[PDB]
Amino acid sequence: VVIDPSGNTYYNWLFCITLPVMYNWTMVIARACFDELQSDYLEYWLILDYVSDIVYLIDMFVRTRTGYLEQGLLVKEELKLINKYKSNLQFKLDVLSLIPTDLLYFKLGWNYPEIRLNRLLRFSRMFEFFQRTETRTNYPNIFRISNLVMYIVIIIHWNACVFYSISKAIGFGNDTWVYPDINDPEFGRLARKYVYSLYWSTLTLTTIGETPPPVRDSEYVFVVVDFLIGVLIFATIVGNIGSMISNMNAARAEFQARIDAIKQYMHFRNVSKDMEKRVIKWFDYLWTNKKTVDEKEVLKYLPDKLRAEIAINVHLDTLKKVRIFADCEAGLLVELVLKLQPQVYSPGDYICKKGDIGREMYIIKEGKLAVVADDGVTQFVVLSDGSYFGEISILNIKGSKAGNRRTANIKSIGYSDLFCLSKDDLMEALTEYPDAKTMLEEKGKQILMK
Amino acid sequence: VVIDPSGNTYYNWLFCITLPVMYNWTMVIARACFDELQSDYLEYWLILDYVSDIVYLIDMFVRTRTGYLEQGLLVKEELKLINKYKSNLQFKLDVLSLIPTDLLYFKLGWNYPEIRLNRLLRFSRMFEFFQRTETRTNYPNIFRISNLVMYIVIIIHWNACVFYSISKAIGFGNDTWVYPDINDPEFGRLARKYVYSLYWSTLTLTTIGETPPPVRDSEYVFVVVDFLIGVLIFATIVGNIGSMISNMNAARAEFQARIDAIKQYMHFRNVSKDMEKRVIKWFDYLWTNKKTVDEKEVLKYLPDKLRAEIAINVHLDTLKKVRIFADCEAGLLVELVLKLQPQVYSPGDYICKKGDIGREMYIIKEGKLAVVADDGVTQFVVLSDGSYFGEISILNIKGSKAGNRRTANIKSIGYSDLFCLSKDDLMEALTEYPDAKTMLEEKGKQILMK
Amino acid sequence: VVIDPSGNTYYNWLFCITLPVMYNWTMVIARACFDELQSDYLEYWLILDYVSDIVYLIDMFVRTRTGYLEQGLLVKEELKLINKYKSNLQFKLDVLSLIPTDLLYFKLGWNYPEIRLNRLLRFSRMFEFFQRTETRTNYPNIFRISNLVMYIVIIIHWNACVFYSISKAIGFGNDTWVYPDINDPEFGRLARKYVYSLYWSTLTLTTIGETPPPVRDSEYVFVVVDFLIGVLIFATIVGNIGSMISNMNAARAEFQARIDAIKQYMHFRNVSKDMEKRVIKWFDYLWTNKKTVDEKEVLKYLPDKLRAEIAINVHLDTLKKVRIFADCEAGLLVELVLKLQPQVYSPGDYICKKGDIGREMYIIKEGKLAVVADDGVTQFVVLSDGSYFGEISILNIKGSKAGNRRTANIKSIGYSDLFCLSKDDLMEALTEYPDAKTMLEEKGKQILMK
Amino acid sequence: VVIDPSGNTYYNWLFCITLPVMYNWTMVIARACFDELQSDYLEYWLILDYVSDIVYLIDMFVRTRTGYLEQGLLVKEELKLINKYKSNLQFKLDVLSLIPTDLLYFKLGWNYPEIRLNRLLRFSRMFEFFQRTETRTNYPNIFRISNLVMYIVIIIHWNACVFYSISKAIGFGNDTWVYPDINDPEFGRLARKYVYSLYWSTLTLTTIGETPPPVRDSEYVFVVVDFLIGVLIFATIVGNIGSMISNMNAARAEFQARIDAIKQYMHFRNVSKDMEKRVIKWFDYLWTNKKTVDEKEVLKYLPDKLRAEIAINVHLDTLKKVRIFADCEAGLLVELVLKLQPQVYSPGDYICKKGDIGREMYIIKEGKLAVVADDGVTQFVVLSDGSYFGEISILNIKGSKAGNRRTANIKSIGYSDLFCLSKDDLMEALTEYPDAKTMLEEKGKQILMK
Ligand SMILES: CC(C)CCC[C@@H](C)[C@H]1CC[C@H]2[C@@H]3CC=C4C[C@@H](O)CC[C@]4(C)[C@H]3CC[C@]12C
Ligand SMILES: [K+]
Ligand SMILES: [K+]
Ligand SMILES: [K+]
Repeated sequence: VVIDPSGNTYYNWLFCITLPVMYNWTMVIARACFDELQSDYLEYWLILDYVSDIVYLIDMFVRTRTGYLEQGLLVKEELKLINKYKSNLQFKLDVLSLIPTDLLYFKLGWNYPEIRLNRLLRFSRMFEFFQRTETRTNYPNIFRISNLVMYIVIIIHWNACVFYSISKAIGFGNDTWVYPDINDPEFGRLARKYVYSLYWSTLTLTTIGETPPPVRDSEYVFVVVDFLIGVLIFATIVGNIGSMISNMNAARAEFQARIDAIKQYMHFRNVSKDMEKRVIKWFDYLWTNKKTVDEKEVLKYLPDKLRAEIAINVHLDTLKKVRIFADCEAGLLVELVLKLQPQVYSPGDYICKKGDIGREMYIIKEGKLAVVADDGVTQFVVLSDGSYFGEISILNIKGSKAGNRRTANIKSIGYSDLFCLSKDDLMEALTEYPDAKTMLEEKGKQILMK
Repeated sequence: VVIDPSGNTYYNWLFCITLPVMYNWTMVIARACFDELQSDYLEYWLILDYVSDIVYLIDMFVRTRTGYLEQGLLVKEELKLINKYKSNLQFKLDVLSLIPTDLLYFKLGWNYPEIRLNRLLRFSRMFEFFQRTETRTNYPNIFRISNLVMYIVIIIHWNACVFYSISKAIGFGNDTWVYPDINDPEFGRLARKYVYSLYWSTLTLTTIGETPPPVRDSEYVFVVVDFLIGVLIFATIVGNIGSMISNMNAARAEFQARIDAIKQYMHFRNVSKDMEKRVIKWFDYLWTNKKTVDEKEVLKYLPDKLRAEIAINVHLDTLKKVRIFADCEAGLLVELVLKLQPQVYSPGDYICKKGDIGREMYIIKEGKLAVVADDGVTQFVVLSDGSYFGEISILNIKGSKAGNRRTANIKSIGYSDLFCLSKDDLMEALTEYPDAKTMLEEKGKQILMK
Repeated sequence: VVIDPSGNTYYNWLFCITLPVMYNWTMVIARACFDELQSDYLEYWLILDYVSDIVYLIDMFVRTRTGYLEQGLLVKEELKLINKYKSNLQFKLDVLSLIPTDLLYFKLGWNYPEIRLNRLLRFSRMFEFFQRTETRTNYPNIFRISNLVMYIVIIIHWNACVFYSISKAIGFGNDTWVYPDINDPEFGRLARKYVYSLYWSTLTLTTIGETPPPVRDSEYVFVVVDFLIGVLIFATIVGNIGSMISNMNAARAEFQARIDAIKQYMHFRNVSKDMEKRVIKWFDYLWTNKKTVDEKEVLKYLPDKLRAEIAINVHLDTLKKVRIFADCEAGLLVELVLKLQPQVYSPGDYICKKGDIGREMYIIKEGKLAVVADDGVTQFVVLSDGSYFGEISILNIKGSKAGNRRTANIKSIGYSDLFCLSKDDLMEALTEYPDAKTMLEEKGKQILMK
Repeated sequence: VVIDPSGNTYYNWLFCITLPVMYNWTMVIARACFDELQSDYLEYWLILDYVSDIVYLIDMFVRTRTGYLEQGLLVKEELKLINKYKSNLQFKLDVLSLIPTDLLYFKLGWNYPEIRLNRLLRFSRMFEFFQRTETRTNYPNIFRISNLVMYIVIIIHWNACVFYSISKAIGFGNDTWVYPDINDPEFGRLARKYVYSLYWSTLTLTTIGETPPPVRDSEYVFVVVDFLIGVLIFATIVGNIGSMISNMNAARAEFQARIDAIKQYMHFRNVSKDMEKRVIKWFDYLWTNKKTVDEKEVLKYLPDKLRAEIAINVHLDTLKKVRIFADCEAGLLVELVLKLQPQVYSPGDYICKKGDIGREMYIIKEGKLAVVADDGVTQFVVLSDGSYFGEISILNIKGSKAGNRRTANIKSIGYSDLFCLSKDDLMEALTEYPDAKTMLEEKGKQILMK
């Protein structure tokens, strides 16, 4: 049995192992620096530390059971999985993180949880869980902000622990900069110790600076270094949030850039204000209805097989419904589906006029066309989605009375979204299906002579 | 009767409903936290709250009357509109926002406007009005900054209300951090209460921090959380403004990148300093005159129908004015208009020399050409906009005495902006208009034999 | 006589008129707010104000003499220039800025230079000078930073003047927030007044906040508004500098993105480490020698005429030096120059091997090729820049003994930078020059039969 | 002997010369401003200054020995190298930086190391070492952050030195703003002097501002200027880090933009949820396995020679293994290798079905294909990497019984990564190898008639 590293079980385990990694990264330093926190809840700390070590062991076992992909297949041989694990640097990191340093609790004493700092070497699982969540969630930016806030709170917490440890080393209350005397009823309280240390660290790492100024040299050095770290942290927060904001409205920026370029062209080329407003309305329609992306330039990112599967799933039924293509083989229908070109029209747009060159066949997807008269108001027929026209105009039919010309005025009652099959496209598709070509042309001949 | 959600009436209603949504989002919390604000203007608050509730009801009715687009047409059947509304989550939000919680004024008392916090669930209308304004205004960046400032002021106001409520819960003046005693003549005044709370909130959310430091633990916790919120707010302000600044000068950045790439090529390829200055002057002209965008790569964003309409509206009159195309059918003229290629020239640029291969026909749009002699200074004719030349050089005329060669020196008197119709383009256009082809070639023959 | 708005005279005048616009924008408010500054140097202020008004008059005259571009030519008819000026909004702004408000000095007194605030309506000239400098200087980013600093200093100066005016209106020293008593020997000094106001404004607009806190309500309101303005100013500074930094290393970012994509391909496709290092060295060479931009994709931004002029100026001499093209007409040589394809090679790269298909002709630009033996170390000939080979392999010569195959091993002694003329390119170029084709092929025949 | 300016020796020397440049840039100002630092370690300062001057001399000699690239070859003539050095501005800068100003130690005294400020003119070597490291290291962003921190620490150090010099000029302790009296036991200590000056400079340049406010005017001016410098420094830090963060996740941003565009297309085109999940899984696979970049659009950045070398090194062995191409000449095999098109498939994807048009030949690279029956579960053969099929379907073999159709159902057992050689590609490749074409077709005939 092997875990697919792209499945849900692997992600759930990433969460499960991120829990003790976060617990260690937040609490080992907190118990190392705030001695009362370590010595007053030592029973809970023992339980939680050894549950975390058990979960680390289970993480190593899982990492022996996680199949990597070789020759496009998931490797599921225990020998190969264990070999790829042990050969990896992650195995060394996991072994180091699992090295029993709690045995120093007998020599050093119960006031040294620093020994469990090796548990921090499982950071890879936590970072991997975050990376996987970011590529998995429906809210990538909400999670991105949550992850940024988590990093910032952990850095501020670590810096608070460092401030309290520096105050302890210098001596609580020995000068006005360090944390005050812990023999005071108010500032000797563990909640106060941690919360004032966190307040100090937030003041310093967010470059507010409303803390008692340093007294001693080491304090000046540490406060300088910590102000610089805080400047870098603030710059990183701003950089991350600004990169996220850029990516959030990069689509709108690109769309508005296209709009502005076309406005510039139109105003420069003295396009009439009527057509200028028609173009502005068209782009408003595109943005409002989430059709700003070009179908061709969007499907180009897919592979040929997956793009063909998409095209089939979208077009094959309506293309079979066409009468000429009703009884042609499947490979030809796929070759034709791959050659449909989307043509979107506005309300009142004429798809065809009587006398236009008919070189293309149109299929209606999500639209309503009106066969109208020369006056352009009288609707003979209303062609809805799934319907089509011009299927004879794309056939080379020997002896055609009326050809190469549209005999109807096809108008868009609004936002028709047609899909077009040109004559050259049909010929290129038929170049490998000659019996299909002759059968199609004979069927069109039967249609005409009717 | 149905409202077009892309028209002016819908946008005006978005403003009308954004007014009470903003009123609620700003004033419900302010009256909940500053008790004197609620109890001293309770008559105005009742009037405004119930006008807001009436506008919320009208918003729900409007949302039953707002037509969505189906099959490219605006749905205007009351059954379908009401069904799409009630099925939407927005309907649930509107019902929750309209749930009468003012009835708690009888149980809780007049000092609990918190009950109207459900009115904040109409935020969707306000956000939609902002989104629509951004895509509608001539000043997207001015409105973007105004909207950012509005969000920031509302967040600072909410945080001021939270600070005052925390001071109230802890006790006004009980320590030096909370808002002072409200029994003081100066700090017991409602204007002072709100303005000092707003000052505190601005100091905290903008990471200035010149406030009295926390005394109690909860105050330390809240000040840490509020400093972190303020860091995130500042990072968001910077990210939004920097994204806006990037988008504002992204066109200039792209243009300067092209300029620098061409400068790099020229300096590397040892292009003569004369031509190097000619290229620099050309790009200065492009930028100064708002022609930096490539016409082809700009019109590629349009649909084929709208691009054809643009091309017609720009070129069809000058193309009809041509003598050979004077009496050819309209479909051919559109097919030709779609094949004109813009060619811009600099002052003194030769479009043609005597002996150059004449394979292209030129139409002058916004320019002045000079038919000059071999010396290149004597102007025979001055060809202005609308004029053309080379229309015979694009015809395959059987038995042509002088062909394939230009017989004139056509020079640009400056920034001519020609539109070119090549011979291959005319042939590809005529491939579907054979009688047009034979008539064009016979007309060119009559022109030559003249 | 008419000024070219793209020439040096117009830019020099932009500087000349920006001087009084900057003087007004900085000094009118300073004299309005700091009364001793206005009343102690009133003689210098009169001289400077009226020199500024004279320069504003000369600016209006210049703007009547500035030719706009119509039909690609510079309009230089005084009637048309004056009409385009007076019809413009800039003319209204200039008239308003020149409205004599100094006449109020008789009614209001010498302590009211606020009357000259209309002179600030010439801001367009200053902004235009900055916009022109940015597109003109060799140091766009240095000037960009200087312009940002100028804007920031002017905003801080204006805010300092506003702080001093608010202190004056409330009363100097009436509370601890306003500017102190100006009857003090130290704080009553004009240098102190301005420099402390500027210090206050810098503390507030840069969100440092180390100022005496507000006492009164209006002071709280103003300090809140000024902190928010300062947050927006800081965000704008960061946005501008970050946009500038992005544009500064966008070329390196794009290049490194290409490098990383190719590294990803190579590592994935298991490209041998030898070729992997060859590719890395090639990209290091490209970046180190400023050849990262693709010649084709760089020249595509030029117009056809200017791209042809570049190609001629780069290639025409070496292409004439070729023996087959020695006596062919100029249009054909230009058509061929436009078809040379750059081919860059690395040291030791073989351009041709004995037996390779010879379909292309090579011209050496900035390189050294070695005709070597089959062993590949013995150099028969060393082909330098300007030299060429393969000119027969691109000719269709009837009855060729040895054709379609390279008879030499051409090796690159390092970074050869060849330009290639394929056979298909020569045929496409000759399709319009048939006598050139027959003469070229007969010349190649004479070469072969020799 | 000449140093390659792109080799390891040149980079090592860049480090060696950056050491004394950094030493000068950090210590000359520190000794100039902190007089006890200069006068208490004067022996170490003499040793280090003259070691730095020796290294500057060696840098000038190295710069005479650094070969530039001319005609693609490394210039290694001492005359030309020395000429290009002395003609350069860098030679003038090096001479100025080496001008003996230590001779002023006899006139000015040992308390004036300012004389060595000319040594700062070697900044070019330091900046060049940084630029070279950035384009050389495996950790460009880590080094980028380190270099930013180095610049910031040097600016803060310089500003600390400036603050101490201003305090000295005004007088230590003369007011509450300057550095206090240096006759105090605590603040007269050199460690305290420097560390408090550095603390002051960090407070000021990071816009924290928790320093004693200015007393005198010059102090107000300097503090304003230094706050503005610090605002610019913070904006530059944020801009650099945000540009780095943008470039770090620009690949993920582009990939997610493609994903979102395809999601938009699919949801709009009503693609079935099955295929929608198939596309999402495909993109997850692409990102997880570092194959997000399109092979064609990635290799387009390479030159033709290097792209051909890559293609050969990747494909030539498997292409030779093909039976029809087993004994064809090498130029044809390279022409064919350059025409392989990557086709990646998903588990269960059918590469071919019985009856599909066989126009393409497939080679398996990193995959496993299964020849299956019409039911699609029974595997006849399992085709692994290196294997191929369809090599007859790409040959025009006179008199072929079964052609143009696939006779097998080829299925992907998962992530097959095939490389395709179409029939048109083979024909275009054979157009220059006619004997290869006839031999290939006769070999295919022998295969068929077998
Ligand atoms: C990094 C952040 C998010 C995690 C902070 C964890 C630690 C350091 C903090 C947060 C919760 C805090 C606890 C909150 C409440 C109490 C109860 C109090 O009567 C004694 C201390 C004690 C138990 C605190 C000790 C410090 C503490 C455990
Ligand atoms: K600050
Ligand atoms: K502060
Ligand atoms: K501050």
